[PDB]
Amino acid sequence: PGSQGAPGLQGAPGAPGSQGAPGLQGAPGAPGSQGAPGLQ
Amino acid sequence: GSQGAPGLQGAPGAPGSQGAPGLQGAPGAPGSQGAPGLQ
Amino acid sequence: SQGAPGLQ
Amino acid sequence: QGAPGLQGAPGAPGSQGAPGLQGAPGAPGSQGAPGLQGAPG
Amino acid sequence: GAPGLQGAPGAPGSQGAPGLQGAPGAPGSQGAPGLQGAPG
Amino acid sequence: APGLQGAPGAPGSQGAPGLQGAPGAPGSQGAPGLQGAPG
Repeated sequence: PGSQGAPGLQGAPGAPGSQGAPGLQGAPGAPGSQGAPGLQ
Repeated sequence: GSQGAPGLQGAPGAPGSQGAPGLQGAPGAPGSQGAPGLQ
Repeated sequence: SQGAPGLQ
Repeated sequence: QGAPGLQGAPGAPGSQGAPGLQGAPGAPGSQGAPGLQGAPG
Repeated sequence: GAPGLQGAPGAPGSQGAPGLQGAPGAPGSQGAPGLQGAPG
Repeated sequence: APGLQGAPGAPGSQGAPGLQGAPGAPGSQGAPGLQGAPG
């Protein structure tokens, strides 16, 4: 009589199945072509 | 006969709840190689 | 097996 | 019900979530630049 | 009548996070063959 | 009276992750002339 077999209480996985870890970005924007401003 | 409700719960805690960032730090900068070619 | 298996 | 739990609602195929962000992209081409004054003087 | 059922859960293709989808193809730029030596 | 096997009322659906976009080749474009003009 006490509850008719809750099927996985509709689902177990809580926080598991959420954000896992911060990203590192496609690439921290690659600096342009720097170097020598040859002159003088 | 009964069967209770032992079931583990929490599935809603993982409803595709992605947290991995979408966009941040994308662009860069340093690119003036010789733009100051200055004669 | 009446109300639950000693764990929710 | 006369089938606790019971077959229930099918479906755990897994939506084909969008592929992660692009790989290392780049405007296809070589950043060429013509040189400088040629004949020195 | 038939206490139970769902022995196989409905239709779980994976029940979680199937294989990752086709990663976008990042464009391929090339190096910076910028200013070159100017013998002239 | 069958079993309640499988998953909560049948399976818990989900979403296939996405493969991190295929790389490319970062860089820059230009005309790599050896000299703009002889002096």
